[PDB]
Amino acid sequence: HPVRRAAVKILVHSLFSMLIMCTILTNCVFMAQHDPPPWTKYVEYTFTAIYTFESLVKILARGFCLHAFTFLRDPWNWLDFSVIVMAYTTEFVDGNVSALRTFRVLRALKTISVISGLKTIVGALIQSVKKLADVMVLTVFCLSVFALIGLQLFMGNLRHKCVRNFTELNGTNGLVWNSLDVYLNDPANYLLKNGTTDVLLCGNSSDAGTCPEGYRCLKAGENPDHGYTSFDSFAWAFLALFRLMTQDCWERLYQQTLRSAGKIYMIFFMLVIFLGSFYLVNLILAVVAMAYEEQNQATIAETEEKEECCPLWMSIKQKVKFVVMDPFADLTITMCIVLNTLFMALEHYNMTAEFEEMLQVGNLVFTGIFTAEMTFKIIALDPYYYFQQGWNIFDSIIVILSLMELGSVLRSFRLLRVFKLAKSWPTLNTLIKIIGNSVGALGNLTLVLAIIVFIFAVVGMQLFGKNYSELRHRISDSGLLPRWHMMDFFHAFLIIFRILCGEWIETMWDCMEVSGQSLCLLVFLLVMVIGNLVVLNLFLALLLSSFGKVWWRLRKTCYRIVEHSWFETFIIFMILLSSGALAFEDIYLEERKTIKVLLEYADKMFTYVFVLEMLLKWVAYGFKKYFTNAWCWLDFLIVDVSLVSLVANTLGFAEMGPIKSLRTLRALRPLRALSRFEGMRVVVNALVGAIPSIMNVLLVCLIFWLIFSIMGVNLFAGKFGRCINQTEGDLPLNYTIVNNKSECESFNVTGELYWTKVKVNFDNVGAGYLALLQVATFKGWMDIMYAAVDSRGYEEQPQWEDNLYMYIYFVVFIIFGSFFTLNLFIGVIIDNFNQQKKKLGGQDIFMTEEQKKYYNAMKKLGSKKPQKPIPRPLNKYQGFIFDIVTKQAFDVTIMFLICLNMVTMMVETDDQSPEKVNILAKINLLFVAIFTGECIVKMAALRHYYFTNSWNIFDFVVVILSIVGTVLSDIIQKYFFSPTLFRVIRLARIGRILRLIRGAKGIRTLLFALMMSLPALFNIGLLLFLVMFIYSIFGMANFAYVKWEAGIDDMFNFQTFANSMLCLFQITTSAGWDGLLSPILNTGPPYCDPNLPNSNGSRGNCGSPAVGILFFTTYIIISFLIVVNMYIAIILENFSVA
Ligand SMILES: *[C@@H]1O[C@H](CO)[C@@H](O[C@@H]2O[C@H](CO)[C@@H](O[C@H]3O[C@H](CO)[C@@H](O)[C@H](O)[C@@H]3O)[C@H](O)[C@H]2NC(C)=O)[C@H](O)[C@H]1NC(C)=O
Ligand SMILES: *[C@@H]1O[C@H](CO)[C@@H](O[C@@H]2O[C@H](CO)[C@@H](O)[C@H](O)[C@H]2NC(C)=O)[C@H](O)[C@H]1NC(C)=O
Ligand SMILES: *[C@@H]1O[C@H](CO)[C@@H](O[C@@H]2O[C@H](CO)[C@@H](O)[C@H](O)[C@H]2NC(C)=O)[C@H](O)[C@H]1NC(C)=O
Ligand SMILES: O=C(NC[C@H]1CCCCN1)c1cc(OCC(F)(F)F)ccc1OCC(F)(F)F
Ligand SMILES: *[C@@H]1O[C@H](CO)[C@@H](O)[C@H](O)[C@H]1NC(C)=O
Repeated sequence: HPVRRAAVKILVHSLFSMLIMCTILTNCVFMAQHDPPPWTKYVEYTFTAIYTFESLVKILARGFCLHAFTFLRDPWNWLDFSVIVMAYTTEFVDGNVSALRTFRVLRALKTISVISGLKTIVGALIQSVKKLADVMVLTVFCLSVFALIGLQLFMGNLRHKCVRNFTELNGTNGLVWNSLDVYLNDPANYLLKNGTTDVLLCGNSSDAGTCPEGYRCLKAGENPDHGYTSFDSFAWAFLALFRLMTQDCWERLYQQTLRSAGKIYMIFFMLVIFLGSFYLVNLILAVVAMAYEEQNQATIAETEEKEECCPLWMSIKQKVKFVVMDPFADLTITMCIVLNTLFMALEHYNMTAEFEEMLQVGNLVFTGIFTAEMTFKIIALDPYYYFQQGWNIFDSIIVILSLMELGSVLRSFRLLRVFKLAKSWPTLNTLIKIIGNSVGALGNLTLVLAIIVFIFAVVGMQLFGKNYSELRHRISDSGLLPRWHMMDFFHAFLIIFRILCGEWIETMWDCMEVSGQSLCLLVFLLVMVIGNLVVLNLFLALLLSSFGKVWWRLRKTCYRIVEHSWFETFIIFMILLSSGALAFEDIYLEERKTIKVLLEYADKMFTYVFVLEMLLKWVAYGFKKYFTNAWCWLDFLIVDVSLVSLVANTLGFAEMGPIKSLRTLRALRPLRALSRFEGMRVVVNALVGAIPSIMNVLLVCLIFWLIFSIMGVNLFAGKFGRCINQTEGDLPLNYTIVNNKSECESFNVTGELYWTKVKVNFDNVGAGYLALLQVATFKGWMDIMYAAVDSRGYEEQPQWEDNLYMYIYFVVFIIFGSFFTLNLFIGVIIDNFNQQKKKLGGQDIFMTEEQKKYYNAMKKLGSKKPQKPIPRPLNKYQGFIFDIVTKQAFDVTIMFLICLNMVTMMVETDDQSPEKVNILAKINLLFVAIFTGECIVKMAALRHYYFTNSWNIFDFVVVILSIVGTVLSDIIQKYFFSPTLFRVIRLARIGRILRLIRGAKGIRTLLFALMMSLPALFNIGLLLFLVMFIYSIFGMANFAYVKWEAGIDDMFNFQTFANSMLCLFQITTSAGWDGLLSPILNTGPPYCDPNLPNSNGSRGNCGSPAVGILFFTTYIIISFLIVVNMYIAIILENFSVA
């Protein structure tokens, strides 16, 4: 038929796909708008018309009722049918809620149907979620187990607050309240943690927060920040542990818990962090990588299987070719490029006039140099080369661009010259290859990601815009717009970007406080899971596609005594005790007047014994076999430091600058441990066995962040210093009161006004590097961005959102500097570890010889063939019962009963009700009776069911311990009752839940992989604990007495050793390190008080910026590299065992 022919031709045409695509794109640009004019209503009709016309084309290109069913058969078409009927209904009939008008975002999905490769990527991205099923089950299982643990441990524990004393009068029941009635409604009376608008927590233990004089603490209170962080009511415990699993702002929950319960529970938090968070996240990584790998093999595999005048002009041309035949000056011009990078790099905030003049002079110099090079090389060999070769293309592009610029985004063009260093730099060539594959092979998947971000940004914006705009007061401190809202579309895209980066809870609290918990949790959890999944798939695709006789006498005695094991154990326990003596060096020495001199003599004895064994090594091994090992160098340097410190102590001239400014370097004393301990040694050989690759890629990222930092100097410089007034510690008042720095210096007639910059800012390339590290690591970036998207003038006060669209600077950076630079680091580092494994031919690293024995035996532990299957008991009743229990049904019955027990354990909260405690206790007795019955029958299977297999003895011991738990819990009243000793007997009930590992198979395999990785992780964490130790002692001697600011409260400090190890624990996960650097960087008043009384003679309460940045940046790099070791061990183990 004619109609059918026409329809088919249109359906197959290549032009109408472009039609559809442009219509969808314009629909998207019309959809991103909030409160559109009434004009757009007819454009909506136009869009519906085009959509229905295309649907008509498709159904008539099939051309019958059955054909319509065939059109419907393609699942992507269902989306189009739904959207046409939805547009038709929304025009036909609309009491009126009009909520359906956000369903038009489904049209944006049609892009993935029209593009040739988009649906391919989305279909290959669903299979990853289908492989991720076992890890999702294990993740929710661990989250549930840890949720029950934290629920019993911290039930309603976060509620604690610092309430002002209780005033009780005999009569009834400046006062005027009635106990519970006044207190819950009390809040203002509550004590507000200093420097923050949050309730302060407390604790009855002698480890939680000390409450000031006049403030006792009682569980009676509403909840923490907004009511969503509470640990009671297992639902919210599952929320808070999903938060500790994504590590989203987990330092806040960690600080709040340990402020409530007691600093001991950092054991719980580090158990969750180092086995729940890290291990589950890296298992997700591993399984996504494995699926992709299989697809690549198959995908790669499937592809593989296939069946002026003319004579003067010419003369001068030939002669100039003869003159400049050979430039061969790439070294000269590359040194010119390097000098130009260094010359632009010499920009800063307050540049002297002559300095800026010299900058411009060298500017013109280098521009002339580069034009000269281009002209000579274009009149040298051939202009068809500068026509063809893209290298010459962009060289000349930069030439013309610089000329146009000489003819503050202005200087963005000069910084293009930096890139051409890549032609001889294989590593920067690899980063260039990565950035190219981003928009090349993986361009379709980047498109999937962009479409997803768009869909969610427009969904959220017109789901919560009215709410964010009218309930704005319930979301911000003062009457103002929020810093993060969804009313516009730029801001909704920023919220979805933030959620992509990994920080969702802190804006979901707002979205729930304004909109409503159900759908807000729905959309944010959805964007979390989906967006992080596509980001993970993109990251992994890129990282994959990147590829006399007394002399003899004494010397023999010395050899025998040095190879004597008791001597080695002597020095081992010696260095242990010396590290301890270091650990006792906190601020409370002045109160410990005996341990002072005890450790004095101890230090003298340590340096004596160590120089003694040094001399023994000297006279025994000879100056060659000694100075050949590097650890001997390490011991020699350390004893050298201690000896010079000691001799300068005794022989006068000490206790002033250097020296005694070196005795803090004594905190390297633990470093002797790496030499002797067989695990730290192998892991360190694996780490410094990578400094080549690490330093290469760090130079690459230093050049790239140099580009970005120079851009940041030009855009922001001096544009950051607010001039905030003294009483409130915030931005001045408004732009009008104090607009300019030249105005606050006029209005400072009273000493109230200060014009002080933000701590981390862009004023050099140094602080530029620092602000980029903070931003690209995601911790501490809130301050940089707020100050930058407030930057109005050059020294003018910042209005609240002027220069708004800068946010795009941090967006483009964060992408190109964290999803790409950290992709380079990770990819190269992982490749390096793989190469090391291949070279060792052993293929195993981080494990010593005995650890290899453990590993092989544990691998053998997975023996598949059982013993004699089962003996029939030869007895009548034993036979009947053995038949009724050996059936595979019996296991499923017990499994459902124990999942019902789990659900019984999920439903307790704090202060539930007495009758509820009774019902739950009776149900506990009932389940322990059922399990005792299962136990006795199993033991009566024949004779040995409770000894044949490890799972059975686990069942047996948990049954016994549950019986004991009941028989002790009912007799609490007779002998003695305790508040906390009951919780431990209550918590061993979690043992029953762990039965579920048996019937489950995926959970068993993944947990077994973790078990096989436990020794490697042990050695790695041993090195990490040693590093926490070194750094904690260094900070204890260094970072003590610093002012109490954002990340350093009374409980989390560097004063004692407990506090330092805690702060360093949270900084191990890169968390909160902005908060701990913030009080070190400040030098000088207003905030600090240089020269202040201290317990120790040393004066001042302000940290050293120079040493603080070194400390924190180096610790982040080291810890990041060691948790890359963790990621690597985990991935190897997973693949190896599954
Ligand atoms: C830390 O020790 C505190 C002192 O023992 C303790 O305060 C006590 O808390 C209990 C409630 O758990 C109070 O008992 C009160 O409870 C009933 C309602 O169930 C009230 O009607 C009565 O007022 C009754 O006294 C104790 O009175 C109270 N004791 C004191 C001295 O204040 C804290 O509870 C302990 N820690 C926490 C956070 O609970
Ligand atoms: C900083 O900004 C202020 C803006 O108020 C500039 O102000 C002088 O301020 C008076 C206010 O009475 C204005 O009428 C003048 O127009 C301002 N001068 C100029 C040149 O605009 C102040 O000059 C600015 N300082 C610098 C160094 O630019
Ligand atoms: C505003 O006035 C106060 C007066 O108290 C200034 O405070 C002094 O600031 C200088 C540095 O500029 C310090 O050296 C002094 O120690 C501070 N006062 C003291 C304690 O003597 C403040 O700097 C002024 N701010 C501006 C922007 O002018
Ligand atoms: O690699 C990233 N590292 C950032 C960590 C490193 C350790 C310390 C704290 N910050 C990384 C950076 C991202 O920035 C935003 C986006 F790229 F999404 F746009 C997003 C995801 C990222 O990693 C997720 C992945 F890829 F592993 F799935
Ligand atoms: C909080 O800050 C105030 C500042 O006035 C100080 O007096 C108090 O000791 C601080 N307390 C804690 C627990 O940080």
